[PDB]
Amino acid sequence: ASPFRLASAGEISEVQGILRTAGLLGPEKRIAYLGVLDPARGAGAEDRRFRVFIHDVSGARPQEVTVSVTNGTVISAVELDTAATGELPVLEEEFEVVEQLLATDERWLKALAARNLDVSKVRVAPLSAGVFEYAEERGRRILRGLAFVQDFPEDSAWAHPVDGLVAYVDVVSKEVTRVIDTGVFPVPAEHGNYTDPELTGPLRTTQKPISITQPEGPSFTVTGGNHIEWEKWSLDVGFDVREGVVLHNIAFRDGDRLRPIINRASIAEMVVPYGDPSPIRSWQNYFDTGEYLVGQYANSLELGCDCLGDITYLSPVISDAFGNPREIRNGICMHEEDWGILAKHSDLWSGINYTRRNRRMVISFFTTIGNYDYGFYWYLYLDGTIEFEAKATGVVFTSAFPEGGSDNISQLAPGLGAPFHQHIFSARLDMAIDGFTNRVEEEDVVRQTMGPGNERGNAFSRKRTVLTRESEAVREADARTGRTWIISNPESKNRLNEPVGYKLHAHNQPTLLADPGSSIARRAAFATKDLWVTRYADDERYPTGDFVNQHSGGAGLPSYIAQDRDIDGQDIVVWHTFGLTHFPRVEDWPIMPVDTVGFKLRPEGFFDRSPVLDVPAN
Amino acid sequence: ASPFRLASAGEISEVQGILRTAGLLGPEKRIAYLGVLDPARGAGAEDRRFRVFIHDVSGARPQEVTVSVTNGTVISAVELDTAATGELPVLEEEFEVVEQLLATDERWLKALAARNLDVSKVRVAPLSAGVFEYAEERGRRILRGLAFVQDFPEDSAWAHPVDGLVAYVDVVSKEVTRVIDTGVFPVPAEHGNYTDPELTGPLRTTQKPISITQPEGPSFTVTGGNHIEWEKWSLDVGFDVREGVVLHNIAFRDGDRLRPIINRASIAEMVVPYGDPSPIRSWQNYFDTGEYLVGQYANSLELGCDCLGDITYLSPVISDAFGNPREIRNGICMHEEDWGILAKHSDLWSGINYTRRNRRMVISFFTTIGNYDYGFYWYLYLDGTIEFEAKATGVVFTSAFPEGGSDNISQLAPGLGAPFHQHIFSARLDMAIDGFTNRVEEEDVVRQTMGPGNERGNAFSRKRTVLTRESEAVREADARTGRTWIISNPESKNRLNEPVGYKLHAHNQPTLLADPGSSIARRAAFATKDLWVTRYADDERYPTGDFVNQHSGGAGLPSYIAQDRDIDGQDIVVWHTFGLTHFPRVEDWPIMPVDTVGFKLRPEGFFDRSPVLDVPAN
Ligand SMILES: [Cu+2]
Ligand SMILES: [Cu+2]
Ligand code: NA
Ligand code: NA
Repeated sequence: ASPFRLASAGEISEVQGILRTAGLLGPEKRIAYLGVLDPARGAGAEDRRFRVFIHDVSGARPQEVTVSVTNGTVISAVELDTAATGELPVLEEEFEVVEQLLATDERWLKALAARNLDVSKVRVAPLSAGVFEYAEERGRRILRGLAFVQDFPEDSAWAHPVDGLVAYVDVVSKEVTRVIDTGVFPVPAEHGNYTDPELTGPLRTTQKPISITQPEGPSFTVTGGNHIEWEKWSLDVGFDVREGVVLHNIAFRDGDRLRPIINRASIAEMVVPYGDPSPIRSWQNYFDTGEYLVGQYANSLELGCDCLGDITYLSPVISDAFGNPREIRNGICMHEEDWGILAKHSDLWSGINYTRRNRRMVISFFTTIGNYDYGFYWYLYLDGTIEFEAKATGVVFTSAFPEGGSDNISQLAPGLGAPFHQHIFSARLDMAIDGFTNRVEEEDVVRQTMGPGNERGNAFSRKRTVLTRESEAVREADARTGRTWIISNPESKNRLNEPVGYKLHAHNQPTLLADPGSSIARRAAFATKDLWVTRYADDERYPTGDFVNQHSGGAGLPSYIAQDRDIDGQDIVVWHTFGLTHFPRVEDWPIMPVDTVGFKLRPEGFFDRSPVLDVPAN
Repeated sequence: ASPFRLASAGEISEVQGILRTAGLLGPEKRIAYLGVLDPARGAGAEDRRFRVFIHDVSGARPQEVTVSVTNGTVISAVELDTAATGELPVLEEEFEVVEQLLATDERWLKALAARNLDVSKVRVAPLSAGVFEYAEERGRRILRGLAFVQDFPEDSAWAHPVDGLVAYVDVVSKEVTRVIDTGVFPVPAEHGNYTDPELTGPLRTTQKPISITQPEGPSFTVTGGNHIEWEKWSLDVGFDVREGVVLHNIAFRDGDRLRPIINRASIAEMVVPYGDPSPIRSWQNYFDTGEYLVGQYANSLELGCDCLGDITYLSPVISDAFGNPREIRNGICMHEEDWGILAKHSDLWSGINYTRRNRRMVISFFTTIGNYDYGFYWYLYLDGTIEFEAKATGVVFTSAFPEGGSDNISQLAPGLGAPFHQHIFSARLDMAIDGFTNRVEEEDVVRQTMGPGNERGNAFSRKRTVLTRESEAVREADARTGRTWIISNPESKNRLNEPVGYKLHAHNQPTLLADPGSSIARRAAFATKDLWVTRYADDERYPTGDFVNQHSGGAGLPSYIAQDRDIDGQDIVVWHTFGLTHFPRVEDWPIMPVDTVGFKLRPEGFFDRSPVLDVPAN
């Protein structure tokens, strides 16, 4: 029975039972985070452990707690000084509180009355507060509110932002701390109702069906709930409330032996920094993963439209605020799809014409964080390639469009603006290239001068620089010189006596644009550089640390690498920053078509020849 | 009847008839190139014209000839000084000549005898000669030969390169001009026969079928032979023996009006420079498009494995060496395919959950140039996006692997090497954004310093620089600052009073690595920079000029832009360089899995809101 299996409803209840029995889950206690821990290095006696962050609604300090569900014990339980180490993740029950409190606040009511807005119609987005100049906030759970008018129950409030107005609220003490009204801006009037026949026009009747079926079922097998076997690949599909879909034990069956490639793959953080210097939004940065927990808002995916073809679903189970299990029904899609030509050659000399088709295994989920929706897709290809893709859609976050324009906002509709922002991901790749003794090299293309040894000036080459210690493993992209990073195992050689390896190909999109002195440059330090390599430690899980909410700099990647540990042939972890810089366009409105970003890794001398020679003709 | 329709078998015969009748196609004459010309600006009285390059096997000078097939006349016919303006494209009948001549040459036979190679088993690759230090070559049709051993009729000769040996041959006079033997290298012995059960092992039985059907047929219509209508898109699919699939009249039906986007889209050149400084290969650069004509080697694509699903094929017709028509049966695939989620949002406030699926129209062909095979794919998406993708596969070009290694060659198998090289494309995009009055801006992300106006240091912006004249329109990539280029129409404004536009997103791969003083840097000047913009002229068709074969610098892009013409609101042409830098890997051997490169253009304020609001639920 696999120690990487998904959490069951029964294990969550049992964690609830253990915490209760131990006096840790009283009626004022709320579970802000609950996840199964990964087995320790060299673990394979089953010991299923769970980590829990417990919040207290009476204002008592929260606790970080580690439970062992196999033995029914509490391993550890420590009280957190949230002013030092960070507030716990935002709770779903707090979302509604910001609006609720504000409705009876004289300063808010006065703001709304000045704009002739009915309070019953004003929705309020509960946004993370971050850390800025407000000393009273240190140690308190604050959310900031931005207002959107909803004309009727099924109206898109995003069409009607209320600019010039923002409020700060304490969700534990249930007080409004501040209401800032910098002045009235017109509230945009056009609606953004993309199911309304008057905006859509008559729907298209021209789309004929595309049917994708597998009459013998899929080529992959699921065993033990979440262990996948597919075209030589094997892995375990995990799910965590914070990270979402996590991949464990990525390995490839090369002949007789199962060869490990990646021990653990996840999206360990994502940040959405806004680039509008208005005080109404200049504080706005979302850590969807770290502050909000993208996994808990995973959608239930419907058949025939979210995932198309012969789909196998997992329904991962998470804890609600009280420790009861709730299943995200059909939260994870798994299927295989055709991927065009894999390899082809029509040889004149031999007379042999050869064509083989490609395919990929797809493991995905989709999450919704207020106006934003994100699809997270992992792909495994026949040829050994591993890819991640993020798909960004939803409704763009809106503001007023100033009269006379803006260098930091674009116009979507009359008076309607969309502040510039980025969406930036950190992929945490706990490498295991033919096992754990790994090293990373930076590879650049090398141009050569015409002269002795190169008289026609056609030569070009490449170079590789080993990253030997964490202090020299914070790297930036260089698209111009074709920079990639190769993860190799210096003690496992292919038949040509070269170290086996995988090469990471980035998209070389811009990294974090904020000024390096900014609060966000410190809280999202990871996002300022494209590639980090650390020595593995079981407590270095996120590039932003364990508690991101209103937590200043001081944890996460920059503190991990300060240890300057040896990474030249050790158990190492690759953290790749990648993101989209979004200047919104009128085509993004009223609902945004998908835009994508990602990366991939391809074998680099890993195999002894092509690993797809045994793929049959179609 | 459409003036952009494909050439018919009858038109080619009739060109043959006109040339014959006019005394231009005698029995010593050979057609090296024949294609239909595009209508002139403002043409829509039908005048189908054809351009022809006629070679003479008796050593007489070739002719460039323009014929009008509608009227049955010769419009023009001029004699070429090939030493000045370039040799004609390599003829298919010349491929075999290099081996044939060399078989009875004492210097070649002596080279082969020194290596104990049987001449009956030595295949010779007829490679373009380019232009280097050999004065006798100027004005003569030369090919260079590199030798590969084929052990039996169905062996892969590429496995057995004969290094240290190269020969130069005149295919008109039928003489061997030179044989260079720099010394024996071991001939690699392992075979590269990817259909041999001993190399493949038992074939996989694990792949279950994927069936892609359309029970009502496809959503696109074909009329007039090659006019496509699909989900608001309309275009004409052309085919030229040099460029292959060319797209004409790309337009989008936005409500009532058919809005042009791109007038003509093609791959106007592709170059494959080799980076091994050995004199055996340092001359090696292939212009697949310009020297060899990729269209004439287009494969016949088989159903259920080259193109999968409900496919509509075109079978374009080309001229053979004598002016007879030959059809490339099923040479062009056209189909539509699913492309995941198009847009999605689950709104808390409204309670509305919304999901729409994407799809794309695919127009492709596949060509084979000796060891290389390339797939050329154009995609049209529901949301207005236009994409090109090149898929590179085939067998890698081989050499010996030196003992003691190499900075310019990688090892694939014992003693077997693969010289470093690039594959670089030029896409020629004759822009028509809402018509022909267009302009191009370079857009960079702009970082802002924390200070007055930006006290939190979160602001970021962008800037756009109009490229006003050809002298300032030769641009390079800058991935770090998110550089793109926007093609706009300054006189067509969207509802927000902004110029309509499309944004070109490049991959920012390395451009030509050869030393700027190199012969290849001059012949492939286009490849040294990522983006060029020229004022349209009907005679500026290729970035390398009309005659690339053994033609030095002096034509193509650098000479076009010297005219320094106005491109600020004019009929303009975008030439985008993009390519792959290939350091071959053991996984590429014995047959290479597909690797991809490309680009795309997305609407940028072109539409008044999302153009896919009328897409129905699934
Ligand atoms: Cu965005
Ligand atoms: Cu290549
Ligand atoms: Na590791
Ligand atoms: Na144009």
